[PDB]
Amino acid sequence: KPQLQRLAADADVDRMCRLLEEDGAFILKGLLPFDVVESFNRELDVQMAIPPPKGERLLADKYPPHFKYVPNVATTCPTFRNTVLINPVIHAICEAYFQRTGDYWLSAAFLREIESGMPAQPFHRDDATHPLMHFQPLEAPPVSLSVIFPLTEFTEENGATEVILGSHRWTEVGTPERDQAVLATMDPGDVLIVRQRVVHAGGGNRTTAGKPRRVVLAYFNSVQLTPFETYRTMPREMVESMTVLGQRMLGWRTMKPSDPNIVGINLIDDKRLENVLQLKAADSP
Amino acid sequence: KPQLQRLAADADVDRMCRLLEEDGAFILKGLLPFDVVESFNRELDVQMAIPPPKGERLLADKYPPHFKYVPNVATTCPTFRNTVLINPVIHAICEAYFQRTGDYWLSAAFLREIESGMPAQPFHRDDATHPLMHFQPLEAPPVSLSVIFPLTEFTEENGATEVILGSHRWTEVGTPERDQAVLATMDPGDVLIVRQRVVHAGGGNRTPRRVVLAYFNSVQLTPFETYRTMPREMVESMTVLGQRMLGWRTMKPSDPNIVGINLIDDKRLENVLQLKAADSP
Ligand SMILES: [Fe+2]
Ligand SMILES: [Fe+2]
Repeated sequence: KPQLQRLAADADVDRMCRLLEEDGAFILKGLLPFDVVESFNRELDVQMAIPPPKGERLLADKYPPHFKYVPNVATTCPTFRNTVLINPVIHAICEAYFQRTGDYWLSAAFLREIESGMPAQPFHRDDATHPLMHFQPLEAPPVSLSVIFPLTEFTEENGATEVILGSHRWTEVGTPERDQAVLATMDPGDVLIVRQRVVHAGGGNRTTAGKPRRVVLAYFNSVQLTPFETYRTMPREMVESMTVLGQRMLGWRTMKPSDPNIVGINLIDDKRLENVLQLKAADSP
Repeated sequence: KPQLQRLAADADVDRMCRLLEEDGAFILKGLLPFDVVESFNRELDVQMAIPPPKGERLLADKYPPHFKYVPNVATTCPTFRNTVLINPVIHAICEAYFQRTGDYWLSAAFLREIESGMPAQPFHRDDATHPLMHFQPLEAPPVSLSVIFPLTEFTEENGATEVILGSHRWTEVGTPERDQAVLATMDPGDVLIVRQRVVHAGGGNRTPRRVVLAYFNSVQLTPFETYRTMPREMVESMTVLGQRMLGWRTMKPSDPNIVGINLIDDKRLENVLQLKAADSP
């Protein structure tokens, strides 16, 4: 039974892109160093500790009271914003993956903790946030990529992600059996990369009175697709402390879908947003 | 040869929907009163009279200079911002048209002025700005509507929009003959509504001709023009509907998106901003 391929972080990017086309997913081993993972985890500890907001919680109010979720970690976790978000290997993968569609940016990056006693999810595709994706044919340029960061170990017992290899080629999800999937068992520092249309399920957490399984999910989408999370209320000084790449990911610059769009997107006064704003960056004059 | 159907501005919206389904386009007669057209034209004149810019012009630099252009007219034309953008008939059409797709907003609205002596555009579908639309099948919920506001007369001579009726059902555009199209001859204040996938062409101007093109898209699609640099006092002078159109509020794609889009801190954008509107504090 074929398993998810595990590649070294410094492996060939064309190999990675071909695995996405064939299997639909793969794992990078030891992409993030321990100190970066540990730093990010402390920042996420802090956000987990903040008690539930008083009024409306748009996503959280739609799920049961046990739902553990922290949105838009880019705005509250410097290690994500300044280091993880701009990881060169992730962007090498994105550049290759999105060659046909053009520029991409961050639609969302958020935290989940899955506590002991949670059942596995049903098999599904991530095509709900932008429902138009449901009607995109297989042969169309991909518009979404999932980048999944385990922040605790992912094990068979605690709900390692279940992925059905090659299932992006299926017409529909159908009703597959659990033994058709393989597990994304991983350690902190690893990353799981999942192609659009791949059938998968969150593994829940079958441990008894154990610690929660922690994960950060980042969705990189074609700039044609509206970000779920809008980073437009971030302080200007915080945004100007990021690199150009980081700013581009968070929607603060004009971007370019592929031809036949020959102009761009996210612009105003027929000029680039960053020029209208006179936006500085950490790595630009 | 069947022509574009002309409806009264107070016609039933279900009749308008049937025409978009069958023909792919129709014309509303006298939607905007003379005084609205006049004030909008006066505002556009002011922008056209201001000296040209010292730097790159992203869209304008892609066309020959007989193509005249005022971008994102909502930022400079109060009549568009306060009256045209929130027209109840246009929004009745949009609400019906996008019932399978969810919320919609303004991707772009800009002036095109075509000087005399220009030939017509090639036939095309409006699927270039968001190329993913090219791969969306006919059966999918529509994600874009083209709304065309003539600000001068559209005649057979001066480049009335050329529209091929029923062409949304075509698998591909190819290279059509001009005689397949019919003309959207119109007076200022009329509006031409064109469904996604309908093959059409700008008529150029073979005598300037003035038109404002507005593209209302599913909120799933990133606006071409971003209105995020609008002064807060300008934003708060608009109605809630206007603010929603210009990207200043959280919006709702169709279920299975049960949450929304364009939000932060799991809250509505307008709540995080504490945004007032003309018709809601
Ligand atoms: Fe999922
Ligand atoms: Fe067009």
